[PDB]
Amino acid sequence: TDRVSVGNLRIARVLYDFVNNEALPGTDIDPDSFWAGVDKVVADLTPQNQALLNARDELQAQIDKWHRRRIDMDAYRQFLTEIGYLLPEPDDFTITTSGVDAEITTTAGPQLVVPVLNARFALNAANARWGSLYDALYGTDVIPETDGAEKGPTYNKVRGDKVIAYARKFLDDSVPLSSGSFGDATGFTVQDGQLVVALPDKSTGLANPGQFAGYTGAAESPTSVLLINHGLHIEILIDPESQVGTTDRAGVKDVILESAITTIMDFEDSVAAVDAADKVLGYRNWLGLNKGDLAARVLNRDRNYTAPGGGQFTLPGRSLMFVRNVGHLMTNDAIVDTDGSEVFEGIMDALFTGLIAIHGLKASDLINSRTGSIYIVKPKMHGPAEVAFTCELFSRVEDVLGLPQNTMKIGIMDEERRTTVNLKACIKAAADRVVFINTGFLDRTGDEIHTSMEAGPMVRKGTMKSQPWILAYEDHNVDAGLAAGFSGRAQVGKGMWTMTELMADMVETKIAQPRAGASTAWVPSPTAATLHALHYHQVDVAAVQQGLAGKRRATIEQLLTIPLAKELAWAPDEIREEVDNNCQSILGYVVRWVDQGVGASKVPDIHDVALMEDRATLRISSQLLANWLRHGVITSADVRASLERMAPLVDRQNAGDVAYRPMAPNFDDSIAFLAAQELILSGAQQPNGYTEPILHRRRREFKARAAE
Ligand SMILES: Cc1ccc(F)c(C(=O)CC(=O)C(=O)O)c1Cl
Ligand SMILES: [Mg+2]
Ligand SMILES: [Mg+2]
Ligand SMILES: [Mg+2]
Repeated sequence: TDRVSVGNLRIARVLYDFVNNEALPGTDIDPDSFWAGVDKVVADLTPQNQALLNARDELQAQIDKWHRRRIDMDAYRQFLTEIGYLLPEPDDFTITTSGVDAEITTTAGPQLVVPVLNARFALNAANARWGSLYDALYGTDVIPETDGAEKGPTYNKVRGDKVIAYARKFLDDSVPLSSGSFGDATGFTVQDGQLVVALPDKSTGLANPGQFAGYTGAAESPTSVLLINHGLHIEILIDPESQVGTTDRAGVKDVILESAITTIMDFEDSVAAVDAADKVLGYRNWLGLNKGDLAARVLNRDRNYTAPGGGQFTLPGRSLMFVRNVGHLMTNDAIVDTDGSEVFEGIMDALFTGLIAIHGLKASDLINSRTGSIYIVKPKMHGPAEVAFTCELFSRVEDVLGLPQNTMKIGIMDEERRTTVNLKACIKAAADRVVFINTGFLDRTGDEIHTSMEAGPMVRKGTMKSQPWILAYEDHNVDAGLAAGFSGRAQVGKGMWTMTELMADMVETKIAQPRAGASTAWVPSPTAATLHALHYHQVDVAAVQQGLAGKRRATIEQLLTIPLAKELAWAPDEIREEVDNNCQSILGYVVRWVDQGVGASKVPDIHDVALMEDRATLRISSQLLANWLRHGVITSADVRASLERMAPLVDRQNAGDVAYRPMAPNFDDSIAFLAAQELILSGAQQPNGYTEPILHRRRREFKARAAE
């Protein structure tokens, strides 16, 4: 084999080399010490990791059995308490996490999430700290393409005028003038450290002069004006000779928004990595990001400004980077033990993404965390014992890397039921590591379906978004964060907007999240980060949070309200739509996962809306159908017929891609098609409804076949 023996471990050579040749150089960690550390940490922690998965299994078994005889909430709740699922609430406390950067403790704004395996996308995400508001308005449906204002091959001035007026209005609302409207500005100057805006008849300053943050060029004719509102920067670019500037009353070329404040470079649900070669591609991108030399094009430099009073200063040109490790479940043959057993991938991720993140603590030839923290999102944890395990894992990794204890900070996904109901105790277990909690509502829906699989038929996938359990889950998450002192200390975050082309709807709708006191929320693209930033200028999240302090808005009974469908909820046409819709989203995602190793794709649904799909959306679609099949809402022939009906549609959607292999008409010769079918027909048997076991197995099967 092409493997390296270190103690009880046999490491894939490609990984061994990457680490020694790329990762370690620059850290002052002795490769021998490092690799002995890995060996020791894997040996020491594997048994507990396994004991934690066995616990999940024991609890799920008891819940399945409970439902199988034959809904009284008192009885159910007492049952969960007995089996140790629902634990006592601990006493009130405040988190003590220290050494966290401002982007996290203080600044409320969008949080962008991107697959680390795609270098181009990850570079765009890192650079998304700043984004053009004009581009985001012009290029999306936020400005409707009504008669006259449609996008063409060239610049539509009528449309550009609409974009300009939208932004003027945004300016009036965020940084108001003492008198008049930005809409009437004829120019800008800096006089005695204050911003002066020329109107046709008079001149005026800002209603709040402190919102003036700096400028570029000469004070007497600046090339830009930097402002600030709710801790977020806005930069007005001034160039009267530019395409847009020429048409503007004040020569304004663009409005730039501080957009993606933080970014999550994702190793988990948005990527497909099933072996060492895949993991190294990812690790190598994460490395390039932390050393600042990743190029595919390049990472942006910081931005230079002149303070209003006079001095020179700099603002970060890049988003503060988190890394999302995989969770406690999967193994990966990147490392196997002497018996040939695969090593836990979560343990590996901590060691390797942690090692790599050390580079982001030093200057590149610039520094991710100026305060000396490494920020790791840990997904899919079930309850506070699993949180304590991750804390212990990070502690041992810190020892191996020779980092101070508590350098490795954790972002907690609240996306499993047993975490939701024990949320306070989960935060407590990580009281000195936590830098965010976040409602991963898609995985959480998946877990909701799977946990109560045996209870009865669930409501339709779309209906889930408005069910009592989920509304209480969202409020409870904010309540718990605030009560543990998150305000000024840690992010309270909410979930992803998946409809990538429906920006007008996002701008209208997603404002609900900061209005709920979330200091951040997930977006799938730089464009959507710039647009979601608008919401943070409209809502003073700090003030919302202080207004919510000490409120308890969700009860345990609400949280435990199982989304069962009522008697006779659906007509045959409604059931057919749901099945077609779920099969098409599943097929669309899985075919690119299994055949091309693409972990995140835009897949248009049955209504032709483009959805950004990843494993969590897959978990829902597959679990929901598995539930309907388990309870006789639909037959196995309904499932089959639907898969066979949507497959050619999916083939058509991919008809370009040179690397695409049609699934139709020889379905059963397609490894991707069979993966899709297995996800549904075996869904009920997957641990907590997880999709990884099947995706990994089939993706590996496909690679192996391609090599013959
Ligand atoms: C890029 C992307 C697209 C869709 C998603 F659902 C996600 C999440 O990964 C969601 C999530 O954790 C949760 O809701 O469970 C991503 Cl990143
Ligand atoms: Mg998730
Ligand atoms: Mg305000
Ligand atoms: Mg089971």
